[PDB]
Amino acid sequence: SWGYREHNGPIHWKEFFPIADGDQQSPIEIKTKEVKYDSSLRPLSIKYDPSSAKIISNSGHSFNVDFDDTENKSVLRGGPLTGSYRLRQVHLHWGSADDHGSEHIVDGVSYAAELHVVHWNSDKYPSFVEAAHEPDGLAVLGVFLQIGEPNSQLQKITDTLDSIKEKGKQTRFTNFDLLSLLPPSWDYWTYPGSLTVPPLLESVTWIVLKQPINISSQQLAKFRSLLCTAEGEAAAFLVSNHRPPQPLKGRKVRASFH
Ligand SMILES: CCCSc1c(F)c(F)c(S(N)(=O)=O)c(F)c1F
Repeated sequence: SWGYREHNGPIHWKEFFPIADGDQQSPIEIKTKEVKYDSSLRPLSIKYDPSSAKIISNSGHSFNVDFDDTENKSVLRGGPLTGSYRLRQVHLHWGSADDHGSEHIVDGVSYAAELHVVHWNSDKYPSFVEAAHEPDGLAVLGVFLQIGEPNSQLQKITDTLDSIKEKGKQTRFTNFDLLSLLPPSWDYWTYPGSLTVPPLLESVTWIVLKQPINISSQQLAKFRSLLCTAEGEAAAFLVSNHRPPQPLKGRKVRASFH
């Protein structure tokens, strides 16, 4: 099955998910001189209820914090979006060194990690599953992490990691103030793209925040101790789980700021 090791990692994904070589794949190199300022873009309109988070789990490919998406308590609107996108999922990508962990890369700068916040269009689709298959279905907010001061909200997550070391393990996790985790500036770039993991669907409006948030090197390194293997199977660690940048193929990357 797909992963990030030699035999199953990103260069091999196309073997099983041919859309891996499609025309709207993510992540991308963000080249600031090539981005177009677009005054029609709106500020982000962000509403995240800390009681929405319910469960943290090891998928084998990241941790996922799962939110109750029963109704519209936590929604992202504005930015480049038409309509309201409901909070589903948060997860993180990193690498084996603090030097190079993010998925989007900004004029050659890879950050230590990248947080993705996944939302779905409940104004047009009845469920996350239906939305994940359509071009306007998903919106993912990307937030870079750089090494700096320990992050008190991320410490809540690192504290759970011992309990979800094995693939498939979950534990209850709530009261996660996602809104306060975001950087002080919400200026962003946006472009049409895809999920960065299989099935790689071209369903995502990406919103990548320019300003990183910090994490300590100690906190970040606790993520690499997750296993990508389930209880009772040869142990292998999830030391790195970022996909390389993909060709832009004529897509417009827009900035909400100049
Ligand atoms: C139909 C499957 C969707 S679950 C999922 C996702 F929706 C993402 F956007 C991402 S991401 N990295 O594109 O934001 C992700 F990693 C996921 F696991």
